[PDB]
Amino acid sequence: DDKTITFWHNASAGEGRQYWENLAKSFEEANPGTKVEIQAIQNEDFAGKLQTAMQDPASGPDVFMSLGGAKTKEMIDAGQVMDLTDKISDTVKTDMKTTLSAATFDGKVYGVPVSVEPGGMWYSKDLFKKAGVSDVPATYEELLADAKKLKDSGTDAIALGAKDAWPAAHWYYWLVLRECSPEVYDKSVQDHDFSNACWVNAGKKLQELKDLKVFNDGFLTTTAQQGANSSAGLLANHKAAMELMGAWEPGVLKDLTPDQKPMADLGFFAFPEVAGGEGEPGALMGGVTYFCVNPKASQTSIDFVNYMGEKKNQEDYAKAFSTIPASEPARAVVTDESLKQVIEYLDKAPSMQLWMDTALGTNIGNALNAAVVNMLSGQGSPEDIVKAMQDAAQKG
Ligand SMILES: OC[C@@H]1O[C@@H](O[C@H]2[C@H](O[C@@H]3CO[C@@H](O[C@@H]4CO[C@@H](O)[C@H](O)[C@H]4O)[C@H](O)[C@H]3O)OC[C@@H](O)[C@@H]2O)[C@H](O)[C@H]1O
Repeated sequence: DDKTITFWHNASAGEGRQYWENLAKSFEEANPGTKVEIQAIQNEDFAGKLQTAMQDPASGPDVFMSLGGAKTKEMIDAGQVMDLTDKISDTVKTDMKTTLSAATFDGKVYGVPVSVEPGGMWYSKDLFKKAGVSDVPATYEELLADAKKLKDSGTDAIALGAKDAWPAAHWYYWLVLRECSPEVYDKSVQDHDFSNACWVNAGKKLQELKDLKVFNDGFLTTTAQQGANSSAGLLANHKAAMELMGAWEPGVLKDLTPDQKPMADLGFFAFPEVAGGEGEPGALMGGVTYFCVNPKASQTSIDFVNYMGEKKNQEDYAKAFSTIPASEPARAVVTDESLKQVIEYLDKAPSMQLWMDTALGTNIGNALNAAVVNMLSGQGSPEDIVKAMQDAAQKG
């Protein structure tokens, strides 16, 4: 059946999970005969099942969340993603111009975005004040100093979902972005060249954080978003002072609070500048969530991804996920004070890089993320991290 489509997403939080249910039925009532069969998938399994299912597109999902960056390009090159350049709506083209560049490859659009989520530090304002930190750290040393004060204050300074690998790696990403010059960074991503001292230095700076032992005790067995004891859950329940995460954070937090309501004292501050770093000041790194269409899918799928781009639907998305919607007009409904900061910093930032692992691809990304965890477990060095990236890069 054409008008029956298979829809894959990663919304495991209650409110966002329900948004998709309500969106599907809304699309089903406006387009009688259509049927959207939804599959909710935990984020850490998403890349695995998508790549596994799409090696035979005939029996894969019709509409699915993209993996992003080079990971999207891997699927595009493999013939697993449909060109939507001449298929996206005038609404999507107009309202979502800036986020559309993240789904644009070789001058061709391969998805409809729904949110833009820059990275940064999310923290408890109350835990900070309870440690004598009345001002956000502007530099990396200040951040280390503040973590010391939090540790003395009895609380774990930094929640880290190291079992999922990438949340730990995010500290390495940001440090590389801050240490390496914009060109060294660009060419390193484009050419997979990690020979510059940038990459070791960033690993060394991160090793210093590790040696302070200011993480939550079970960080190696802690996931990012699963349960009250996840790194996000620790922040939500004030068991930890902060964590380094994408702007999906407030929506994840409001799912893990004891009342499942928005975290009352959530604040945001950009990743600190690094003294002696050649990185461009104020350089953003983040994500852009968009949805792709199976090359073997019907027009019904196309009508569905464009339906997401609708301003009303984008706003309900912003409310349900407590995030920044991809649609510019839809951003008018954002009320979370920490998010309105991020939107402000978004409009006046020079660049926004994608996540480092998603920008380097599956092979390099997974190698890098694992290597960081190895170094953090004491079973690795900053040099091993770079060695791991170079090793995986041989495959492509
Ligand atoms: O390739 C897909 C997937 O991404 C990899 O993790 C990423 C990471 O993905 C983000 C993580 O968290 C998600 O936030 C969700 C938002 O709304 C809630 O309903 C929900 O339950 C949360 O899971 C988010 O949407 C993803 O974009 O982002 C940064 C990367 O460094 C990292 O690779 C996983 O390995 C892979 O399975």
